[PDB]
Amino acid sequence: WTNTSGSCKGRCFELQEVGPPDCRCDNLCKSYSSCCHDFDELCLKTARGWECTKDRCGEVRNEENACHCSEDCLSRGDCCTNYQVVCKGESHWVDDDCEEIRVPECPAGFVRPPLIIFSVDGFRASYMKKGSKVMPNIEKLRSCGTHAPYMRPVYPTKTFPNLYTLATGLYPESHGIVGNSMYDPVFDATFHLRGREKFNHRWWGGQPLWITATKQGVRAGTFFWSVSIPHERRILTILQWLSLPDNERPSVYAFYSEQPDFSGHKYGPFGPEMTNPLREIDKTVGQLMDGLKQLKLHRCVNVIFVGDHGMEDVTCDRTEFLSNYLTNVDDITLVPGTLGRIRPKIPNNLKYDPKAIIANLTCKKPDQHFKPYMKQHLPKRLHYANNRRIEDLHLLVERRWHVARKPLDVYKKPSGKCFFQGDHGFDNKVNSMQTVFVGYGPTFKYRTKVPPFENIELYNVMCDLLGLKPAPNNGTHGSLNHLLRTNTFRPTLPEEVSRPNYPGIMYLQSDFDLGCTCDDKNKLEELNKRLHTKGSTEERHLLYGRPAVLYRTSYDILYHTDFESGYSEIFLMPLWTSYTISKQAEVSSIPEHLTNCVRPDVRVSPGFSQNCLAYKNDKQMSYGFLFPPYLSSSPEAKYDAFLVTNMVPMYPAFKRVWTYFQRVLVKKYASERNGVNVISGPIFDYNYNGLRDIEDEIKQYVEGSSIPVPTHYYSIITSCLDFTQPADKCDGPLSVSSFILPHRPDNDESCNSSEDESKWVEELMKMHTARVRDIEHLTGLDFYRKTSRSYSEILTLKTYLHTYE
Ligand SMILES: *[C@@H]1O[C@H](CO)[C@@H](O[C@@H]2O[C@H](CO)[C@@H](O[C@@H]3O[C@H](CO[C@H]4O[C@H](CO)[C@@H](O)[C@H](O[C@H]5O[C@H](CO)[C@@H](O)[C@H](O)[C@@H]5O[C@H]5O[C@H](CO)[C@@H](O)[C@H](O)[C@@H]5O)[C@@H]4O)[C@@H](O)[C@H](O)[C@@H]3O)[C@H](O)[C@H]2NC(C)=O)[C@H](O)[C@H]1NC(C)=O
Ligand SMILES: C[C@H](NC(=O)CCc1nc2cccnc2n1Cc1ccc(OC(F)(F)F)cc1)c1ccc(Cl)cc1
Ligand SMILES: *[C@@H]1O[C@H](CO)[C@@H](O)[C@H](O)[C@H]1NC(C)=O
Ligand SMILES: [Ca+2]
Ligand SMILES: [K+]
Ligand code: NA
Ligand SMILES: [Zn+2]
Repeated sequence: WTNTSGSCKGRCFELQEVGPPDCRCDNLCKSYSSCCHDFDELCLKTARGWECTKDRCGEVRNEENACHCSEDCLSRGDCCTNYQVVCKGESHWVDDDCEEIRVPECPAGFVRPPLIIFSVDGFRASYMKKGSKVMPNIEKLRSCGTHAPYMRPVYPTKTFPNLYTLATGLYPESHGIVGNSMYDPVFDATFHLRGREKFNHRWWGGQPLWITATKQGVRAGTFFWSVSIPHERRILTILQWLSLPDNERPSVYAFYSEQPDFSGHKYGPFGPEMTNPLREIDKTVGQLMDGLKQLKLHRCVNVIFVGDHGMEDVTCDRTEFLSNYLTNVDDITLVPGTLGRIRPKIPNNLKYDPKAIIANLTCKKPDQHFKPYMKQHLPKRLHYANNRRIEDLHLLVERRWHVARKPLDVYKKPSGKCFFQGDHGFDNKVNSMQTVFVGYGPTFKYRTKVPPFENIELYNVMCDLLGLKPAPNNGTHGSLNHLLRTNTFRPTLPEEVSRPNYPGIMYLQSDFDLGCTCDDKNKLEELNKRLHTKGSTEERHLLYGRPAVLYRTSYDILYHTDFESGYSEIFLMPLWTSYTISKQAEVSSIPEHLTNCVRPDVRVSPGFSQNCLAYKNDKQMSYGFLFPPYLSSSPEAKYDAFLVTNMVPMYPAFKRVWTYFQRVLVKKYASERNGVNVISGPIFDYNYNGLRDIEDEIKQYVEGSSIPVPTHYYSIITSCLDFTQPADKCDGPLSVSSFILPHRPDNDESCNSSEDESKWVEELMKMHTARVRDIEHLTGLDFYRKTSRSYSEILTLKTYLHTYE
């Protein structure tokens, strides 16, 4: 029970926690119907709108007015944002020339520059191209401050997942807001954007910025705003909070608009009708900046302008129906649209067979506009599996399309058309899904463009801007130091945990009974007294230092003419294998006498080696090599590529992809990039958590052996950003692309796999692009430790994703 009979007079949008028995007058009281009786009539004052006019100047100080143009208002804190322009001859902020802000210029009493986040919903990156012509305030912020060409959202590219990611630095699988809708089988309950369930704290994991702030004694304004509070009132309320006394004023503030998402749904992202809503958002930015100017705060506050996701052309004419593939759509529930999630209509139904469902959904039409995945097979870059609220069966939908359960779910109007022309939610590397980031203020750089970056990285930066220590999150702290003039974070290299051994020859060829045969021999090699010493191997093949191993284990560094490896005695295969291929390198075949050749490695004991007998007994599993024999520098050097310590388990289906990569693509990359350095190796993630497995977690081994089966294989391909220098003699910034390829028994993912590999393997690889950082989590390795670049530059490099968009 609250006593509603109280008043909000001289209390509207107050901040304090007010508790029941007292009625409320804050941001969210409406949501709870717990407002004082006069809130609506008093705090939503709408009369005369939100701008002064020439005739209102001087103004008899009336209290029905939405905002004031009285002689005193700069005193009574209540001015319309344009009061000074219209009534005292000052200029709008946007008409003043950009001036660098080298240090905060703050009134007395301000101890740190405030942070104001201006978040916009569905603001696609390319809307910035509609520039000063339509959005001059925003264009001033963008060109005078620090901007990226775009910011990558998280998957699903919907609003709830993405705002909560912005707030927490976490992937949706970690913070728990994995869609705008979800079902939690432990709560036996469903979360929706509409209604009351969302207000329950049980859904919301992680630690969002306003809590991180509060726990560290830094006051936060409310980030949530009832839908009935108009945009202009949100701005005026921010401005009023900034005028509070020193012991009450917050340091962090957020504004949110539902636009231009709503117009984008209705008209599409390129509809001519999109102009007016963009103009309105710009107007609102200008109200803020004018209000900051009236307060003498426009050279004191750090302003972030950010979006949650983009928008794509999508109409009802472009819908696939599961009823065209499945015999009983009535027994399943589908979360539909720009993604699919399927579960039995009755939870834990024994009749539910996801294998038969996946089979009926797989490559049934030549232009099929979605693709089914078990969630553990989704591209790793999506980080969309490790949560009980994510259904096992997922549909990745093609851009511009929807998936629905059956035709009755689409409502084509008399028109022949639907009401909507725009949607989002698609794969986050899709271009139309990208959004915006601009930072302006004393802490941000002046007239600086920065590379595109992922929204998971912002939380650390907002923390930096506020003097806070971030809660553990998925950002890479220091990757965005290059956005800031100061308050940078000094990151420190993680400590290597296991140090390598450097074994020489400990064994005779006669010590080994691995069941392996090699029907040829390089007799010249046994006369090489320096065989397999470091020599120039490291200089040539390990260009940025050995990866540090950050977990406890036993491994060996192995040197060869063409490659270097870090060989695990625990997993019986390399953790990594590193080599450099010149622009002019020649590709060669595997001679007939060597096709089935595997050689024991006299540096590593029989007992730490694979055996060929296991592979001969595994009816499903074959093997491949991490350094490819195809790229051997000489016939002589080719024999090292057949070492048992270079061998890894591979399904025949995977070998189709891997041979094509090794024999064709690596050289292609070396031609185009003027040499490449490649690091390749295995990944084990049987529990799909994005993190390196411990041994207990590994669930498949080559029959009758302790040889573990990787869930994926990675490769990291580095060269000089300036391609006029060769990979091995690079003086400047680096260029990287990486992959985490799924290690599967079939190519059912690739609809065109019955064809030659030049028709499908590359399309597969582009889908499974990855960040170096993603591989680091999955392997417990740390790359690029010895370079001529700064550590902050390297962290940026490690968070880059090559998108092929
Ligand atoms: C992205 O960044 C995050 C944050 O660092 C990493 O996630 C962390 O991973 C570690 C290692 O697995 C986990 O540590 C374990 O913590 C538990 C105790 O966990 C409880 O307490 C912590 C701290 O107060 C809390 O954060 C946890 O939150 C989880 O559980 C909540 C339900 O209680 C839920 O609301 C919340 O959304 C979150 O669930 C997620 O994590 C759990 C596993 O904890 C997972 O099952 C689930 O599906 C979600 O993904 C929890 O109450 C100890 O007992 C263990 O020994 C171990 O220390 C952290 O808990 C986990 N933290 C969070 C917030 O997720 C990711 O690994 C990183 N991803 C990548 C790919 O780098
Ligand atoms: C209807 C009302 N909507 C709002 O408050 C709009 C702001 C908002 N919607 C969010 C949805 C999921 C997570 N957070 C949401 N927020 C707060 C918010 C979170 C992040 C944010 O961006 C950033 F972090 F400042 F960069 C800006 C605002 C609402 C009320 C209760 C709940 Cl549980 C969710 C939304
Ligand atoms: C798969 O499709 C076939 C018809 O092609 C059908 O007999 C079977 O019922 C379908 N199974 C499911 C689970 O939809
Ligand atoms: Ca794992
Ligand atoms: K076999
Ligand atoms: Na196929
Ligand atoms: Zn939307």
